[PDB]
Amino acid sequence: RIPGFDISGWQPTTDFARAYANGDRFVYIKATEGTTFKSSAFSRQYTGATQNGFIRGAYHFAQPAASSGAAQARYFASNGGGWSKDGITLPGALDIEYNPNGATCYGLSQSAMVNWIEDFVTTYHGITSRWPVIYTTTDWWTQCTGNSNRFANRCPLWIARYASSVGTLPNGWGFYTFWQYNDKYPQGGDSNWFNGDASRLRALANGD
Repeated sequence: RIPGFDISGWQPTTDFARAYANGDRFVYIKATEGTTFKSSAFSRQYTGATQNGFIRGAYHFAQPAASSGAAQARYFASNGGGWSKDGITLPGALDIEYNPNGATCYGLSQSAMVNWIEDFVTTYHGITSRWPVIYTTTDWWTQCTGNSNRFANRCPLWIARYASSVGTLPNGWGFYTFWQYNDKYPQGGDSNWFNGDASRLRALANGD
């Protein structure tokens, strides 16, 4: 396993030299939400990661009732979720989880939610060349997608569960790619494991 972490504009402070000294090797950084929100911290964070030897990616907080999946993939890819084959850029991640402003599944049916996610990931791949990572929880995914297996053979899984073991994965995935295992990164943020060695992390960044 390889350690890493994730941050958003909630975290005032990230010393990436200190993080690299801690042994962390990758970081995900919030870029966008919906079609209107761009994190004001993203550029400082993504630059700091770059300058201090990190493999890094961006994530998008999905708002499935607000606009299409395609519109949000375009907004994300234009505002921090772009990719390049430099060995240090992770594919962008779709953070698709509990509605932070209301009912957990955003008022969508399960099949409508699957279609929304499909629209996001197909659009993101058409723009960037990469299938996005999907960040979710097994319980949200079960309730809101009907535990769909539709994305597992394209989209690496970033599963969240703050427990001593990863627990049951959503349908279709044989393994996690990333596991968010606490919300207690020492400098602020969440802690992740990558399920593989350095060669495999580089292959995920390279897309091959």
